[PDB]
Amino acid sequence: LVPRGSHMTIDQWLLKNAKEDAIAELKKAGITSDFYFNAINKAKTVEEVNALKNEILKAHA
Repeated sequence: LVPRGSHMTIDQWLLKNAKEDAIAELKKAGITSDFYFNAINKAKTVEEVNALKNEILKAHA
């Protein structure tokens, strides 16, 4: 888990953890694109992170 700073709501913390987990999954699949990682980092909901991640994996499969 990304640990949670005092600066950070639970909601923000869960979103940051989803982003990190998605990027880790992309890396496991051989994606090395910062452009794609940045898109995940700009996402505003966990579902957007999931959808970005899933589409990249599908495109790369």
